Amino acid sequence: SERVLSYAPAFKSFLDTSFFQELSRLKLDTCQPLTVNLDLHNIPKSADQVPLFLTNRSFEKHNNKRTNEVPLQGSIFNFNVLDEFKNLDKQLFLHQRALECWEDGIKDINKCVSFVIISFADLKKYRFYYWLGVPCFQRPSSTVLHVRPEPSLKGLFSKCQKWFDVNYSKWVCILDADDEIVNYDKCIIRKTKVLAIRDTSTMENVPSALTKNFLSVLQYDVPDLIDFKLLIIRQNEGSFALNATFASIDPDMKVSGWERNVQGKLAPRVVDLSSLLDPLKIADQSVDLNLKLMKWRILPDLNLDIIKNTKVLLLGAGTLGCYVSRALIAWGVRKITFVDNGTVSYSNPVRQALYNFEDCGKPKAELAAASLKRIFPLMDATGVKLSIPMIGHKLVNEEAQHKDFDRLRALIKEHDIIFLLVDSRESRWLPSLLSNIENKTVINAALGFDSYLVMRHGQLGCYFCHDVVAPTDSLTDRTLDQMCTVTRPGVAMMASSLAVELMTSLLQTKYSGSETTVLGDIPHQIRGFLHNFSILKLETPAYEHCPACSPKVIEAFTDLGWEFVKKALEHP
Amino acid sequence: SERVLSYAPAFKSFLDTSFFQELSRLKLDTCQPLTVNLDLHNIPKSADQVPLFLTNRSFEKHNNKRTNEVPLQGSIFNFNVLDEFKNLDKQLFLHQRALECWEDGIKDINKCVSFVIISFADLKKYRFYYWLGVPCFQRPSSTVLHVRPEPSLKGLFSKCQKWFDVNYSKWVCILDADDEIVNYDKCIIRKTKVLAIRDTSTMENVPSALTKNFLSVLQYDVPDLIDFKLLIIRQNEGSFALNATFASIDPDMKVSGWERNVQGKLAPRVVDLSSLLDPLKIADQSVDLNLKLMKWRILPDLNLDIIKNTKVLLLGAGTLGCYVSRALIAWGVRKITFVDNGTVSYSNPVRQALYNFEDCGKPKAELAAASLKRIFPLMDATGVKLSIPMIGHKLVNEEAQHKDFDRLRALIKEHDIIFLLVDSRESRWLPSLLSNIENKTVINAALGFDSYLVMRHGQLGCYFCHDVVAPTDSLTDRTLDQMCTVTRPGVAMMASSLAVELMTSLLQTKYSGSETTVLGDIPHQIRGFLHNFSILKLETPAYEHCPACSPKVIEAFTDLGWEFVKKALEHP
Ligand SMILES: [Zn+2]
Ligand SMILES: [Zn+2]
Ligand SMILES: [Zn+2]
Ligand SMILES: [Zn+2]
Repeated sequence: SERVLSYAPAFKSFLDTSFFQELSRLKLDTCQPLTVNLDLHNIPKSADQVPLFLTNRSFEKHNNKRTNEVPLQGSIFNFNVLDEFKNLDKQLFLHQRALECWEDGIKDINKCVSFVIISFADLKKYRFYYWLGVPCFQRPSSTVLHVRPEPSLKGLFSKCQKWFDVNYSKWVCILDADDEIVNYDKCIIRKTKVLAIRDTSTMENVPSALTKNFLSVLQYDVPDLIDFKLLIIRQNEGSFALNATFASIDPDMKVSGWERNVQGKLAPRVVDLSSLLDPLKIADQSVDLNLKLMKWRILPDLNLDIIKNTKVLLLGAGTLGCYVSRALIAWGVRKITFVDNGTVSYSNPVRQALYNFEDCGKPKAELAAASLKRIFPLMDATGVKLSIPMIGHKLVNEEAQHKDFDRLRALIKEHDIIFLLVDSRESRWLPSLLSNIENKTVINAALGFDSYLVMRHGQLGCYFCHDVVAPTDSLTDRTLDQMCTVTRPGVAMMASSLAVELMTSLLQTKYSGSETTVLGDIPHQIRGFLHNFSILKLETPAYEHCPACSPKVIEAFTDLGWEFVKKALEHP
Repeated sequence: SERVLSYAPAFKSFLDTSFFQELSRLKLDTCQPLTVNLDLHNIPKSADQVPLFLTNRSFEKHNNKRTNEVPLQGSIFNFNVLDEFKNLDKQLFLHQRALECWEDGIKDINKCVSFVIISFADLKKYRFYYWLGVPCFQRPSSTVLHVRPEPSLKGLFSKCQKWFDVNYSKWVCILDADDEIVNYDKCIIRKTKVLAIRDTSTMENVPSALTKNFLSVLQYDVPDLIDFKLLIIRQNEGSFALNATFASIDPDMKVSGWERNVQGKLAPRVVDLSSLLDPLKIADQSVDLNLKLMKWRILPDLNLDIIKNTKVLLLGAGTLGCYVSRALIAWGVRKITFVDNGTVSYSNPVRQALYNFEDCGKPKAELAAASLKRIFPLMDATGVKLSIPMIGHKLVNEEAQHKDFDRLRALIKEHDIIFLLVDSRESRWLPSLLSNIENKTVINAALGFDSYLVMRHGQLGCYFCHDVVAPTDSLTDRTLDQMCTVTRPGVAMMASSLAVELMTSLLQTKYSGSETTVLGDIPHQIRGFLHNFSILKLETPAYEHCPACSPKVIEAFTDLGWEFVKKALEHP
């Protein structure tokens, strides 16, 4: 019938986000008093111990217990150096606590219960390292306790239950000579022989480890008392009566109490609250949902990931470059590389939607990238100050220009879609070929005072296959891609959006037996005119003698390379 | 034949922009030594005196005269308080200088010549106040000088001309007993009786006022010499010989020398160099030229002033509001007022092209205006946090909402074009009527996942005359102006540009007997579809029973006002 009384952890930590917020608020503005209000009635049939709830107020003085709650004093030790936290004598620490409890207990048996929390806060990463500890001392370490059940005394139990509900600051109670529940008193128990403990465990026939504390104080007070009655009082039906006797096996005080982590080991717990408190992360969240939500309610078949993971290289950080990067960004695109040789001029901000008056004279390409990062910090924006050599132009400083030719490839290579947003025909050649030799989709945007042209490179013709504008054409029409950057402002806005929206329809899977996708058509060329508010979709076939995508041309570059590129550039 | 020798100002100031730049560079990083190199050979037949050129180096130690140039020492007195400059004893100041020259002259007759500059610099306004002074002392003030011509001695003159070209630090020379040009020497002149002066004037028969200085030193040295020969040597052909005699009329020293200003009076000169050195002004300049230049080479008949002076009120500072304000700005528009009640949310920057991650949670409308001012400081951008009440909605807090109704009028009134850039049909009503009751052009922009609608209010129908979308319509089509703000990003960009470009074609004079202008058509409604990349221009007539522009409706508001507006809002 007999057995050795075994125990169960006294509490279970539940640290709320608010707790960690207060902890931070305090670290920016090394021991801290904490108070919690326990509720030994509200206990889930699923838990093993009274839950210890910690929030932004456990830090406060005035907490407001509810009828029947048990106030429990505690503290938190914060560490600034992560190494110090890690390198702390966990054992000596809990021992230094248990001692404090032992000192209070021998004075008032009802003050040897408490909890402690050691923690290191990584405010920048929003990580939080903590460890809850409940000082549980057993002295002497040799003195164990033999016990044997006693059939229930629902009467006695109900008595103690009420007493503990009322006497909210007491953990122990006993019977007087008239058998009435009263505060623990050494010379009384010494005769009445009954000890009732407010248990914080639900583990069948297994009391809270805090029982050890009280028995240690009991032994100290009544050295001779060796046989008594233990009552483990629980606020429900598990209260049980025990016939106790104090054994001994071989002053030494063993201490335990550290709480087991989520995984189940005796180590610190680490909580990463960045996805909740990082304004940057909360932001990124919404940018995502806008699209997720868009897809979900209107076009569930739309592929967002594809668009998001497309690495876009923009050749030209001017009017087009800014409006284009803008649209891409709202489509989810996270990798954008700006390539522009110029600097921000006085007349640029009002036209090129990425600059300010303050950043004039500064290197343009690198500023566009910085600009995107201000809109969305998570963007992987970059700026390269590189110049694309033009056709029919005497080569200058061939060495540095040769490098420029090499660097332009490394870029057209590490990227998926290539946006050609330059000024004149002359700067579209080198990049258009390289892109072809490297198998990369190319989308061209050209401006004209009145109109614009948007088109893609493959068979489908390219920009140099057939001429776009004829000579026997309108004055305000022949201005297309004619180094005409100043135009009716609306041109660039439209040209840009269509270029980006063409890239996304095009990035979607095509319906078998049709030239459309879930987002619509996928034209070869688009042409808009402002004077009459119109658009045209023309398609042109690869031309055999194109000075750019023609088989002979590709061959040339393939066999000779720079030597050919060079000659091709100077040839007038 | 005789006469009293009259004089002419010794110099003429020419302060170069560089001079004022150095002056500033020094004020940010109270007397200052200046050195100038005169050129008595290079003298325009149009000027009266040797020009005194001051530049960023007159401040320097090592200036480098050219052969024949005459180095002239001088100084500048800078004042920080404009009042002190104004309240300076101009007279006592020049007198305190003349004295310094007199002290040097009695030691070396060739050191009594110099210039001075008093100045107050207004660095923030780029204004510069200065006054050049050439100390010219006449002592005694009573002793004038009677003179009579002597026919030329081209021989003697050439002699002195050469001597002064060589002896660049001397202003005076004389003849020795062997009649050879030598440095002035009291006991020698006292016998030779000839004084040759390096003149800085071109005024026929009228020497530089500096002549007075030398004669004052001459009188001091040779009190008895009363009859001598004066030679005014000029580096050209005006050199003349004079028979001189020292008269007297009633130690007193009169001082003169201050230079006459541009207008012709004896006061300070003020130069405003802002249109040159104000980066803000230099900027505004170019923003202007881009358009000026655009017009000039491509469309000389385009009216820019009209567009520039149009006061635009944008109702809604969201996706549309930002892209719209952007386009207007590139067209020259300087008055833009944003009206939006919301604040910048996390998911806004990547979509609404005027905000940043940093300005989230901040009042949206006021931030849009601040945003424009960063692009172009001269913009007259403003933000009003006002909410437009919606149709079919229980009135809430009627007082504050009544004010909102009044304030919305004061705005629709002080502005010329009204851009209605809201979310749903419900918020287009109140502003659409008020705009009609106040005779203001209204341009509507509505978004739909796939499409958009842009149109203007007059007869021509309005937004509420006939419905835009039908029920028996496409799913992705019925989303138009349906509180659908998240859409394919390209929609807003296009919708916006077309709205702004429609406003400008529309702001131009119409060709008699046609519905076009120099910029093209002027549609009533424009409609774009992204899935197929198309546009449509439809026109609709004012509908007799429109709940907004119908005669009965206008009447109602006209006679009853708020009472009617209120009932109209709640009516479901
Ligand atoms: Zn006692
Ligand atoms: Zn081709
Ligand atoms: Zn002498
Ligand atoms: Zn109507």
